[PDB]
Order: sequence, then structure tokens, then C-alpha cells
Amino acid sequence: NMPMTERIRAGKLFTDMCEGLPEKRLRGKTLMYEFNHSHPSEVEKRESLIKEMFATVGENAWVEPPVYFSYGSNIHIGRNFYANFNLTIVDDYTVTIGDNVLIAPNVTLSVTGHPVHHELRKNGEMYSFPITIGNNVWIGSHVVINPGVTIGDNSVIGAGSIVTKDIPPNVVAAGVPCRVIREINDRDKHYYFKDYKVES
Amino acid sequence: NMPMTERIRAGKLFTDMCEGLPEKRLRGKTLMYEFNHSHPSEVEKRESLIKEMFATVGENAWVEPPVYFSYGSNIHIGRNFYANFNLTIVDDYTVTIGDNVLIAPNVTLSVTGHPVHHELRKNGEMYSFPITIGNNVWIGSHVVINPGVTIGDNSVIGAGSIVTKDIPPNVVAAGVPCRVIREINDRDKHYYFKDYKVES
Amino acid sequence: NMPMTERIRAGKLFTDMCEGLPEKRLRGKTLMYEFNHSHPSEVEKRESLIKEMFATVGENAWVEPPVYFSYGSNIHIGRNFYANFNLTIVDDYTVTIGDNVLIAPNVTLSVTGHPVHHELRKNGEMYSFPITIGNNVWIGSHVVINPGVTIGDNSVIGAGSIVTKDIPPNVVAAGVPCRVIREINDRDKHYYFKDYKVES
Ligand SMILES: CC(=O)SCCNC(=O)CCNC(=O)[C@H](O)C(C)(C)COP(=O)(O)OP(=O)(O)OC[C@H]1O[C@@H](n2cnc3c(N)ncnc32)[C@H](O)[C@@H]1OP(=O)(O)O
Ligand SMILES: CC(=O)SCCNC(=O)CCNC(=O)[C@H](O)C(C)(C)COP(=O)(O)OP(=O)(O)OC[C@H]1O[C@@H](n2cnc3c(N)ncnc32)[C@H](O)[C@@H]1OP(=O)(O)O
Ligand SMILES: CC(=O)SCCNC(=O)CCNC(=O)[C@H](O)C(C)(C)COP(=O)(O)OP(=O)(O)OC[C@H]1O[C@@H](n2cnc3c(N)ncnc32)[C@H](O)[C@@H]1OP(=O)(O)O
Repeated sequence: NMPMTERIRAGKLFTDMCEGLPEKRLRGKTLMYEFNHSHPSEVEKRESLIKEMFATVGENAWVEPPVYFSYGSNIHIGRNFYANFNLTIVDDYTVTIGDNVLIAPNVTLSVTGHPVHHELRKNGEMYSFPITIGNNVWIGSHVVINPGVTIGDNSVIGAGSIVTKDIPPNVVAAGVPCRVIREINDRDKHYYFKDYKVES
Repeated sequence: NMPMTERIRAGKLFTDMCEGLPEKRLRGKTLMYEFNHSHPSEVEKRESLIKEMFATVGENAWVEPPVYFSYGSNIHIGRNFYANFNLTIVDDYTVTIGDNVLIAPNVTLSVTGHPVHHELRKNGEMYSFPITIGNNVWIGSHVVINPGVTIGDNSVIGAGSIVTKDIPPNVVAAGVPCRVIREINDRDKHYYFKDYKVES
Repeated sequence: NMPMTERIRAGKLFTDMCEGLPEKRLRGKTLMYEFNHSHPSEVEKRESLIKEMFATVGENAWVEPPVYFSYGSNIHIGRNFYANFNLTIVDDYTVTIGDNVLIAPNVTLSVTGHPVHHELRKNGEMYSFPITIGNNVWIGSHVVINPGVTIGDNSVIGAGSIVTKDIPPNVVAAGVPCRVIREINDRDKHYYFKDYKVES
């Protein structure tokens, strides 16, 4: 006897078929549908749905439809946020993105997991831990960010990464599981790609 | 002497632009279209389309649109099935899923593949080997399951896994390619995440 | 610096909010919307759009909706092209696909990337390097192909690989990051999958 809602915040196992959760979900997923199916020319429309879908959205935010979430109202986005096609966020709990964050296509964030033992999840039980994307972070394509992960500022996450651990700031991380490939140093102020110098 | 119908069943190479296959594909993608572009409030309709779309569906099935498949009628689902956003199932041949199966967002299932040799696929020839998912299986995000793969009951597939070989029951598997990581023991019956236990 | 469209062609850092780039994108995303939302029965309309969406498309092209791209007009496709669901192509610059190329579902092609050093991207500045996919290439599901990569003729990219470097022709590459597994020999002329021969 503890409201599901309060079990989420406590990191306890819960289910979401009650206490107004389903109604919340239908509100968000309703806005999601008119965004996702809006005509590319309906820019103002899209512009308001964004402010509308997420609990928090800074200025100069852009999201290439389609976009997917469970609620929408648990996603708090910062300034100048760009997200490319198919950004999926399972926001059963807090998801926070800093400023000037760039998100490539087909990225997946999820504060939710299921107990490994199929007996702790007989009724699709879940747990939720907040994700936190720092400022000036860049996430490559097909990246997956798992429950309770924090990505430090100005860091980069390579395409295909499966982030399962916290990622410090100022690094470059990649792999399955995602691991720190390396620190970003002055050479990166000159070389922006493979063998290409900033001064051509 | 053997139709393409019999070739698929036999595991032999084939092509699907005859024997009514194309027309079969159209019927399924038509219901698929209606399902994928349905309003979140069209609850009844969504439920009826599901029992329509797939060959078999057990009680309490839920698929979060959009869903992608080739025929849909080659897929058999057990009971209490929950698939999140963008489940993709290339079912040129039979796909069987058990009960209490949980599928995270952006998961691709595929019974189909193509000869490695470009000489064998001059006309895009393929082979199809059924996929079999046990009961109480949980599949992480961005996981891909290749042709003829069998996942043993109660097993867990970590996010981003690329499954090319059969997974035994009662295991936690992950990686690229997927490798059995450990056995699911009774220590999992208390712990569900890092160091979070369960009390009375 | 110098004009934005030039920086592109020169592999220099650029932003795309001028020189008519946004409008160019709107026509693209417009034809894209018309394609993605078409009905499975509207085959003739789907074919006109294919020819209209991309710069060049050889005969026999088939693209299963939905398909995603930035401009569309920066894509050149050969002949007997086949792409399954959710092909995403960030064609900020040229993307060339040869003949008899088969693409599995959920593949992402991006000629664009961002300077890893945040100071070099304050205004989400990016670079773009063409992508060249040879003839008779087969790309598996959930593959990601990064900027300026060349996939040789007759090669195969396993499901889930993250292709960061060029792939030689006649090989089988897979992995994160993608690495050459072996060369396509003549045994591949008999065995097409796990242990199945052609005549026996
Ligand atoms: C926001 C938008 O919608 S547009 C942006 C869309 N862009 C993309 O999706 C492309 C994303 N780019 C990447 O992921 C690139 O791989 C980068 C930027 C992470 C490469 O990291 P960099 O430090 O610049 O590359 P670098 O050459 O030093 O790579 C070093 C090693 O890491 C490996 N590596 C690089 N990227 C990855 C990756 N994603 N996964 C695994 N390994 C990787 C390399 O293969 C290399 O191998 P080696 O050590 O054996 O030599
Ligand atoms: C179903 C829905 O629609 S909503 C929920 C969707 N959720 C997902 O897709 C999230 C999937 N979660 C995972 O993959 C988790 O990482 C789990 C389930 C595998 C947890 O791993 P566990 O087996 O419990 O063990 P643990 O967390 O200790 O991991 C141990 C090691 O495996 C690694 N690991 C964890 N997950 C993965 C993964 N997906 N791929 C590869 N390695 C992984 C860890 O990094 C760690 O590294 P180490 O050996 O250096 O210590
Ligand atoms: C166009 C369409 O719509 S068709 C539908 C799309 N189809 C798919 O997505 C299926 C993709 N198939 C694959 O990825 C398969 O793994 C193939 C075709 C690459 C098989 O590889 P093959 O060339 O036949 O060689 P083989 O199976 O022996 O692989 C050898 C090793 O490579 C590894 N390997 C194979 N495929 C992959 C992969 N995708 N990623 C990583 N490793 C892989 C194997 O695990 C194996 O491990 P080991 O050497 O330690 O034992």
C-alpha cells in the first residue's frame, strides 16, 4: 500500500495501470500523434506542440518528427535542443537534457528497466531511474541510454553506443557497453574530423 | 521441381513475386497502415486490428504503434505480450513468441536473410528460418534477432544485442554478437537493479 | 570563411540556415511526408514520389515506407534498389548507392557529423563527407554508416555494425566498430547460411 507514483520516485518496483497514469499517457500520446502526423509545412503547429508535449523546453528547440515517449511531461529539455528523426524517450520518470544538445537519428533513452528474474516481473513490473544529459552533449545514431545514467557535459557518445554507466564530462565514449574512448584535448580544436584541419 | 511456397518451408532460397505472396503482403501492410496511423484513442479498433494482423494472439496483448512486418500472418504470439514502439518483424516465415514476453523499443526480428555471395542473390534471393522466443523473455532496446534463432524461456537479452546464435533458457545474454553473460540465479529473486532488494 | 554551399563541397564546417537550404529541405520533407503517409494500395503514387524524392533512381527501385532523409535530392540510386522499413539518410551532401543494393530494415546513413569539441559546434556546426555504396552490397539491420565511408562492391555488412571506416570489396564486415570478418570465397557459392548447401 504505497501509491505507484511514490514507488517510482523511490526506485521501487511498480506498475502503471492506475492512479491517473493511463490518463496522463493518453494526453501526452495524443499530442505526440498530432505532432508525428503533422505536415512539414505546419511549422507554428509543430512549434507549439513541442512547448506543449514536454514539461520543459528552452528556446530554439527543434525535433524532427517522429518522436516517441510514454508521457512527455517528464522530459525537461534545455536551450537550443536539436533532435533528429525517431528520438524515443521512455520517460516514466525524470529525463533531463541540458543546453545545446544535439541528438542524431534513432536514439533511445529509457529510465525504465525490468527485473531480470522473470518472477519479479510476472505482471511486467518495472523500476525507473532518471537520466541526465549534460550541456553541449552530442549523441550519435542508434545510441541507447539506460536507466539512471548521467552523461557529463560537453561529452560525445558514438553511434551504436549502449550507455549503461555514467559518462564523465569532456570525453568521447563508444562501444557496447559504452566506454570512455578518450578525453577531448586541444587537438580537437584543430582537427574536426579524421584528417581534416580546421584551417584549410 | 518445387514452388517458392515449398522452398520457404524447406529452408531453400526463394523470391516472393509470385504465388500470391505479394498479394498476401498487401493485405497485411494494409491493416498495418491502419494500425500505425490510428489515433491513440481508437483503443477498441487497435485491439481488433491486432487479432486481425497476426496469425495468433493470446489474451492481453499490447503493441505500441508503429509496428512493421512483412505479412503479419506468420507471427504467432502467446498471452500477456507487450511490445513497445517500433517493433519490426520480418516474417517471410513463421515467428513464434511465448507468454509474458516483453519487448523494449526499436527491436528488429528477422527470419529472413540473403546469401552472402552476391552471385546467389542476383535477383535478391533469400532464405527463411523461423524464430522461436521462449516464455517470460525480456528483450532490450535496439536488439536484432537473426534467422532461425531460438531464445530459451526466462532469458534476458540486453539492449543492442545482435543475436545470431540460440540463447539457452534462464540466462542473461548481451553483446555484439550476443554472448551468454551469466545464469539467472536466486540472487536475482531479491535484487533487480544494482543493489536494490525487495521486502515483504 | 566562404559561402556555405561551398564549405559543404570542400568538407568544411558549416551551418545550414541560409542560401535556400531550409526551403530545399521543406520540399524534401514534403514529398517525404506524402510518401510516408501514402496508403499501401497507392502503388502508382509511391512510384512517382520515389522518382521525385531522390536525385537519381535507376529502374526497379523499391523503398518500403517510412523513409527518412534531410533533403532527398542529394541521393543517387542505381538500379534494383531495395530498402526495407525505416531507412534514414542524412543527405546533407551526396550519397551514392550502386546497383542491386539490398537494405534491411532500420539502417541509418549519415554523411554528416559534428566537431567533437563543443567550442567547434556552439551553433551546431557540422561537416559532410559523401558516402559511396558499391554494387550488390547488402547491409544488415540496425547498421549505421558514418560520414565519408565507401562500401566496396559485393560486400556485406552484418546486422548492427557501426561502419566508421571504408570497407573493401568482396568482404563480410560486422561489429562495433565494423571490421572485416573474412573475404567472400567460393565456399559461399554453395553454403548460403549457417550449414545449408544449394544441391544435396
Ligand atoms: C545531430 C544529427 O542528427 S547529425 C550527426 C549524425 N552523426 C552520426 O551519427 C555520426 C556519429 N559519429 C561517430 O559516432 C564517430 O564514430 C565518432 C565521432 C564518435 C568518432 O570518434 P573520434 O574520436 O572522432 O574517432 P577516432 O578516429 O579517434 O576513433 C578511435 C577509435 O574509436 C573507434 N570508434 C569511433 N567511433 C566509434 C563508435 N561509434 N563505436 C565504436 N568504436 C568507435 C574507432 O573505430 C577507432 O578504432 P581504433 O581505436 O581501433 O583505431
Ligand atoms: C521493454 C520496454 O519497452 S521498456 C525497458 C527497455 N529497456 C532496455 O532495453 C534496457 C536493457 N537493460 C540492459 O541491457 C541492462 O544492462 C541489463 C538488463 C543487461 C543489466 O545487466 P545485468 O545482467 O543485470 O548485470 P550488470 O548490470 O551488472 O552488467 C554487468 C556487465 O555487463 C555489461 N552490460 C550491461 N548491459 C549490457 C548490454 N546491453 N550489452 C553489453 N554489456 C552490457 C555491464 O556494462 C557490465 O560491465 P562489466 O562486466 O565491466 O562490469
Ligand atoms: C534486405 C532485407 O530486408 S533482408 C533482412 C535483413 N537481414 C539481417 O539483418 C540478417 C543479418 N545477418 C547477419 O548479420 C549474419 O550474422 C551474417 C549474414 C553476417 C552471417 O555472417 P557469415 O558471413 O555468414 O559468417 P558467420 O556466421 O560464420 O560469422 C562468423 C563470426 O562472425 C560473427 N558475426 C556474424 N554476424 C555478425 C554480426 N552481424 N555482428 C557481429 N558479429 C557477427 C559471428 O558471431 C561469428 O562469431 P565467432 O567467429 O566468434 O564464432
